[PDB]
Amino acid sequence: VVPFNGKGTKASIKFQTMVNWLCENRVFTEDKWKLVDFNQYTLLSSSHSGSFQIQSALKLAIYKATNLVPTSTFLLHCIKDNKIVKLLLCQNYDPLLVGQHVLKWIDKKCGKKNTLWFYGPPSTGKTNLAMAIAKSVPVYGMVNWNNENFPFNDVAGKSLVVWDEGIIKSTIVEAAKAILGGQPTRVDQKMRGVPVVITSNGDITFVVSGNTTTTVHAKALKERMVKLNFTVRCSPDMGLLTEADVQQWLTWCNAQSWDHYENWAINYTFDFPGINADALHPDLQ
Amino acid sequence: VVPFNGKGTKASIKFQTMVNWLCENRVFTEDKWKLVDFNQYTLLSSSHSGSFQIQSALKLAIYKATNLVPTSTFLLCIKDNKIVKLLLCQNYDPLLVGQHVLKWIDKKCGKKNTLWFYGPPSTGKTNLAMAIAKSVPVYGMVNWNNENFPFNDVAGKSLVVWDEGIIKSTIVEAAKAILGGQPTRVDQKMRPGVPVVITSNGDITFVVSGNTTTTVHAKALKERMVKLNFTVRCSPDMGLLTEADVQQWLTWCNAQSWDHYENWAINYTFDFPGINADALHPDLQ
Amino acid sequence: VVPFNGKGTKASIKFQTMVNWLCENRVFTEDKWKLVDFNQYTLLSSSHSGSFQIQSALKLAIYKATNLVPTSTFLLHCIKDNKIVKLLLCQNYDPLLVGQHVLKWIDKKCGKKNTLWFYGPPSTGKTNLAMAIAKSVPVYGMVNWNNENFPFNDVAGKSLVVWDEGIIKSTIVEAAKAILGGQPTRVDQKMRPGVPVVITSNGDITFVVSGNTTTTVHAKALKERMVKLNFTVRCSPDMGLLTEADVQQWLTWCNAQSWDHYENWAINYTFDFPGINADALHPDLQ
Amino acid sequence: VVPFNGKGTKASIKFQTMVNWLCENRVFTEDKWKLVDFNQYTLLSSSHSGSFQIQSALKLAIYKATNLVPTSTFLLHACIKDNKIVKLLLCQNYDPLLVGQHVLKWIDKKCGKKNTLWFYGPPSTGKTNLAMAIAKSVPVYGMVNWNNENFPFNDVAGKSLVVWDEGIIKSTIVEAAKAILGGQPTRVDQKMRGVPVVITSNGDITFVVSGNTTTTVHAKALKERMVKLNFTVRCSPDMGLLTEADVQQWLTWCNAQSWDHYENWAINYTFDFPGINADALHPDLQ
Ligand SMILES: Nc1ncnc2c1ncn2[C@@H]1O[C@H](COP(=O)(O)OP(=O)(O)NP(=O)(O)O)[C@@H](O)[C@H]1O
Ligand SMILES: Nc1ncnc2c1ncn2[C@@H]1O[C@H](COP(=O)(O)OP(=O)(O)NP(=O)(O)O)[C@@H](O)[C@H]1O
Ligand SMILES: Nc1ncnc2c1ncn2[C@@H]1O[C@H](COP(=O)(O)OP(=O)(O)NP(=O)(O)O)[C@@H](O)[C@H]1O
Ligand SMILES: Nc1ncnc2c1ncn2[C@@H]1O[C@H](COP(=O)(O)OP(=O)(O)NP(=O)(O)O)[C@@H](O)[C@H]1O
Ligand SMILES: [Mg+2]
Ligand SMILES: [Mg+2]
Ligand SMILES: [Mg+2]
Ligand SMILES: [Mg+2]
Repeated sequence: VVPFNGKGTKASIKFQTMVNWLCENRVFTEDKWKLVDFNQYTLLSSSHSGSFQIQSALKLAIYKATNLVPTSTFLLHCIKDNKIVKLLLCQNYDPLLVGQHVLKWIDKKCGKKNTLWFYGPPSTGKTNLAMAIAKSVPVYGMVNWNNENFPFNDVAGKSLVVWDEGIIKSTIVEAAKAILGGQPTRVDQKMRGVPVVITSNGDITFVVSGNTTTTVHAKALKERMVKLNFTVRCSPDMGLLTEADVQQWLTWCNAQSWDHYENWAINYTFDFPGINADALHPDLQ
Repeated sequence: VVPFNGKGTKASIKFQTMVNWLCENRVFTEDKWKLVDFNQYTLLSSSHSGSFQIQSALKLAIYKATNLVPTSTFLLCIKDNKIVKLLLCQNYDPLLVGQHVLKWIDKKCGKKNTLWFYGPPSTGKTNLAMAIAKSVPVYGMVNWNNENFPFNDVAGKSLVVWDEGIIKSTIVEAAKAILGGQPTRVDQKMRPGVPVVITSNGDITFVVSGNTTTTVHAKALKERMVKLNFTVRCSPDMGLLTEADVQQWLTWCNAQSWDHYENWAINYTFDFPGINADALHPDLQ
Repeated sequence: VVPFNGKGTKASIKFQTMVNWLCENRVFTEDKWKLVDFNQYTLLSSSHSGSFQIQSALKLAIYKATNLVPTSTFLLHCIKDNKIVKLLLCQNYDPLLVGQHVLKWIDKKCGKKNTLWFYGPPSTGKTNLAMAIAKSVPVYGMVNWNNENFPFNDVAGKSLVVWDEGIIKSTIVEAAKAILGGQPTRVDQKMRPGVPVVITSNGDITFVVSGNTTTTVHAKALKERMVKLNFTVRCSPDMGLLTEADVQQWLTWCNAQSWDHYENWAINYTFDFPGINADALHPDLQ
Repeated sequence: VVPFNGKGTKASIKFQTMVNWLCENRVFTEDKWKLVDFNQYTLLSSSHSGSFQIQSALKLAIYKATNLVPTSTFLLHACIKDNKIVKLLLCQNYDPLLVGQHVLKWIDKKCGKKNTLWFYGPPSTGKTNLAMAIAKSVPVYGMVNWNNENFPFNDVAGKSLVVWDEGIIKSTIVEAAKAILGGQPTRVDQKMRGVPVVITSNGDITFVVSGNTTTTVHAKALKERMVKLNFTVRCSPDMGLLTEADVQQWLTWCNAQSWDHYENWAINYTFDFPGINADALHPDLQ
């Protein structure tokens, strides 16, 4: 398609540069804007013709970082010193293979399997890892914040959705399968998928119907999930994980060979394969 | 009727050019505009008087492509084509089917405004429906609309799709109007017929009423439908039929002789006739 | 368990004989009592005490014919000339095998497959055969009488449930599966065996209505509970109404013959009803 | 079917006698009993054990005169030109004998689907007078005008005749009206277990009302269930009111004559009723 012949004035052009400035600094909310740059926020809000541009610039900045720029481009900025690499080795999982899946999963390239699942006993790093990734994406939603009756609202404009320590009820089991499967919502189709990560101590394939466990949806939920078993406690020295840990870890994994990935990626298994001593990278051996 | 004499200004002329640009590139929604041309969208939304033009232009662009211009103009080796293989495998004359679609999509079949695809599952019923539905300017689906109010938002569409449809007694009287091409009562007082395609694994002539099927409406529905039997299963690798195949197929059907179709057009039959080995046009014999 | 040692008076014994009389003559409703025995109905309703026995005797009479007696006994009592035998031959189904399956199905001995499904084009004897079976059992009720949003009320206390020209919606699809599979309703568990179901339809009922669409998520589950018969061959318009004498004669004849093939199939029930084997047909039907 | 051999006491026998007395003297309502026999009515209500017998007697009396005894017997009584009914039918160019032989079949539900009589024409032609005359003769009769507007067909069972004076059919009730006009029992009666109908009108009732608009979609289906008589010639102003004595005399006379003229018309039940043949009219009416 040929771009339109229209030419913008200096006021319109300066607005365009402001939209580009917002994306380049990851400023996607009004509260974030005030902290990052209060002088420009004060100047813009001086008039009704300027306070309008505050709303419009944020709606366009969100769209640019969500539907035009792939999310992985935000994640790409001694490997053994990185806390995430140590954590995945403590859980007996290959740090390279997990990292390569995250790049594919956050880009919605996995097809139906749009859902991750960190499963294990309490205090094993499940919430920390999930929140660390969520901090490194432009905008992320959360089921816990939403209404208890409509947990799957406000999914548009989110590059990621975090469902921490959640359980699937029968009243929302049908809406869950749509979101977990990456299928766009019926409302989205009429008015026109987001990666989902779940942490849990119990098996979420058991749907809560009334006061009774049900296993009707066991197969449907497994076709959409990839499960990681976090069954080993982490030393308290781990503390809180930073965004730079994710960026360093994912940048290294992207530059390595992908050959091991598509071999497993041909047959998407519900459970993530464990460590094999043959396929370990020499840097981690 | 002579057009109004008064000429416009530079600002209004540029808006008119933008409207003609939207129709050319088949941009009828804001999301389609952002994906195609984010630059012009950003500049327009720099002011209140600019974001007004975005809403005003799209409403005129949709109206131009639906009411002022015939839909067939947006629709426009022969054996190699996937669709003609699909039609021949079902033992239906490809020239007759293509010549019917052009007259049907233009709302010129009188009372028989509705096509119907019937047959066993996985025989390409929905695949062909989407191919035609994706080529028209704007298409709507009964699935998207509200469960108890399925025929809202039917104006402004070039085609309405009813996939896996079943006619309930609560909407059977509303369905008969839209199936026959009769304009809706609200459309009358705020002032016009849209083609409908139905794909179903079952005989939709059977109307559901409670926990029981009734045939009192069978004769009336047969007056408005045209039926195609997709009985033979197709190749497992048929693939997604695209806009290019529809444009190729209908263009060839338009070029050939129309005398054969007008014999059938004199009296419309509920069942669509099959191929005659000698009446088949020499490009396909 | 030993019955209680107590004995009744003259009045209590006469009431017991009245309850037995209702079962023999199949009087399970007041309207049936009025048609048959108006004299005894007039004598009983002459007082408030007597009118109580009318309501109470029907409760025990219906219960005896539904729980204390197998339903096959009320079905039992030239075979080629039987109209049902003619109907099953036109549709290419073995009369001996159909009858032998009905007897076990009407007695809830088929396990999961508690449902019979008749399918075919219109005017093929689907309702006729179903109605004849339905009117031969002591008490029958149809889904077509119940409320639209509560199709399965009054199911308990019946010998058969008929669902004529029926279709399954996603709102009741969960309630339907329990009854079709013979699983007792939740309310029955906390207030205390299912009821055999026969369904006739011109379309495929495995498809489940949801909104204005069709779905097959319940297609596999429903097939585990139903046995399907294909009523495709057009019948002669002068076949007429199938009667109880046709049903009783047909089932009694099937009960008399050997079951040898039936145990072979009954090892693993299939969804579709198997067709006729020309060599396995009984010589009395040849 | 052998009746139960239980024999009641003296008190129960007397109640049975009182049931036979109510049916004999056409006493079917509480008020009618007070007019006909106040001495017995006072005696029964002297105690609670007695005032219960009153309700049970009326329930059985209405049933015996509606569901067990044919209605035609009560229309019959236990110069023909002297009857004012024949005068009315002659003016409308209708053979008086053929009309009477039809009523004996229409009131007994024997006319198949064509269950409802329709009287049509300009005002003051005796449509209501004739219809109310037959209505007053049957044991128990109900009217649609008495029932509430939203549910016109409550309390239909237990009635020997339903009258619909100057009626109009709305689309909200057209589906329910089709069953009662066609003689089909309603859904309620089927689960808890045919009434002749007469309609008079100044206009075409087949024009079903729908909103502020008149539609003809149901006209063909309604015509399948009605018989029409066109009352056009205005009667003499001194017509008076038709009585049950005239209905009993006219209908009894029509029973005695031959039926071959009517039995031939029953071969094809047309919508309109045939007119007078100048030479086929019975000699007594000449
Ligand atoms: N805010 C924090 N500050 C310091 N250390 C933290 C913090 N959050 C988590 N940790 C450390 O991270 C490790 C596990 O934490 P966490 O991710 O919360 O496990 P968890 O599985 O989510 N607990 P649970 O929610 O019950 O499943 C421990 O070593 C904690 O000390
Ligand atoms: N997205 C797709 N990509 C490739 N092939 C497809 C796709 N969708 C359908 N097909 C093929 O199209 C053929 C028929 O599919 P489909 O159009 O879905 O039939 P269908 O009638 O819609 N099934 P049903 O809805 O149950 O009646 C098969 O050979 C499929 O493999
Ligand atoms: N009451 C009846 N009187 C006369 N013939 C009857 C009657 N009931 C059924 N038949 C005949 O029985 C045959 C099949 O009728 P029926 O059993 O009603 O098929 P059907 O499946 O119920 N029709 P449909 O509901 O459209 O599928 C036809 O030849 C009918 O004429
Ligand atoms: N109770 C009565 N006493 C005397 N004359 C009566 C009585 N009822 C009706 N008539 C007469 O009977 C004739 C016919 O009137 P009627 O039977 O009421 O027709 P109608 O159908 O009621 N008029 P309409 O309802 O407008 O079509 C008239 O001459 C009336 O005066
Ligand atoms: Mg946690
Ligand atoms: Mg499909
Ligand atoms: Mg039927
Ligand atoms: Mg009047």
